[PDB]
Amino acid sequence: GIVLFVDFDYFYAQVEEVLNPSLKGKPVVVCVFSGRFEDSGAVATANYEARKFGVKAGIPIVEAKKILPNAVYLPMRKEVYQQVSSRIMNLLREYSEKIEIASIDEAYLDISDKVRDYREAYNLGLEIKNKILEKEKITVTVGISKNKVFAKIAADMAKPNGIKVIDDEEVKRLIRELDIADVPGIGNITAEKLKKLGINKLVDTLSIEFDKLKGMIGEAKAKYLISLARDEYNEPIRTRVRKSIGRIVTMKRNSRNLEEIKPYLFRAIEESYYKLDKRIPKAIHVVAVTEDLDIVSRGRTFPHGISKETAYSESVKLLQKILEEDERKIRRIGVRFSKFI
DNA sequence: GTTGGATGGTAGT
DNA sequence: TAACGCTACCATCCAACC
Ligand SMILES: Nc1nc2c(ncn2[C@H]2C[C@H](O)[C@@H](COP(=O)(O)OP(=O)(O)OP(=O)(O)O)O2)c(=O)[nH]1
Ligand SMILES: [Ca+2]
Ligand SMILES: [Ca+2]
Ligand SMILES: [Ca+2]
Repeated sequence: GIVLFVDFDYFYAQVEEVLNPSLKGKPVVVCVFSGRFEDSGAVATANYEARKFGVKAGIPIVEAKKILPNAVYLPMRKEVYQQVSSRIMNLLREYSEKIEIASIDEAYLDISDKVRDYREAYNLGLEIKNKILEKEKITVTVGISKNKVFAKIAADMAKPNGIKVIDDEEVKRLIRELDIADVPGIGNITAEKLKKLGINKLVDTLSIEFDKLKGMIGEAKAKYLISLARDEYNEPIRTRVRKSIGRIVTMKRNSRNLEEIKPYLFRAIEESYYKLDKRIPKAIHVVAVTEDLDIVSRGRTFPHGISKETAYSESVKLLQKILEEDERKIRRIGVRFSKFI
């Protein structure tokens, strides 16, 4: 089994540099302006020049501008980046039809039937990197290993503009030596719980009682880590099937007034239903981000598909329930559809 | 006993 | 000082169903 994982470098910012090459070589910050006041919002991503100074995905735009007042600030044009992404995913499908698109900028290819060893895989990785450069002028990072998890780890190690193979001997080394916090799916909360248990490396999961591990981090995470530690993780590459589709928007000002919130909620439903593209959902959830940035939701699953008209009717009832059951003001409001027929 | 929807936690991007 | 946006998968609680 040979898996090749590709992740596009500083993606949104890189696309903007392709579209305007005078930007290349200096700080570029792509921003999600929320409209609440001038420069309210968050950074979607920045190029590596901006990252040197701490400007990166998730920080407030006002904070970025405090640090780098003279950087180029651009509004997120997600439809444009999606056009580029879709073209690159099509390029990748020419190298293998067994492709799992995992995000707007990354995919796993099962290349087992396309190459015979890691030497051939590495050369295919370079061909892929060259193809994407020729066609789209986008640099990417490639990770290659025996499964999805280690191909991802390989790319994480090699970025930006990298290519890295983690062969069988290195997999066994990493099971002993890799900080378990750097394993995909282990965030800060799980990492701290593992630490308390004295689990610092994957190999350490083999000498703790499963019941103790399970009790602390849950059954699914425990089984996942053990499978990796035994070098028996074998999750197949599978075609991505979207399970939910939604939109959430930021309100100009916080509110508990139904008629004030409704316009935003309806905008979210319209954009959401458009996104559905022939999909027919049986479940709807109204999602509210409260004034203190907590996320609350109310939902309903129907025995049949939900028409746009039913989505309008039901969403108001769900927003009403949130208001009735939660005293706090609402800051962001939206909808998510799921359980597609 | 057992499912599985409602709601939220965790992760990552 | 400010905190967008989107999606996946898992856990818990509890009403409905064996
Ligand atoms: N709105 C928004 N978009 C994000 C956020 N994080 C990532 N994205 C978008 C913009 C990124 O360019 C794109 C791909 O995510 P990545 O995690 O792979 O980061 P990126 O490619 O920008 O940097 P890279 O060199 O991988 O580190 O997805 C975020 O917090 N908010
Ligand atoms: Ca990336
Ligand atoms: Ca990525
Ligand atoms: Ca981590």
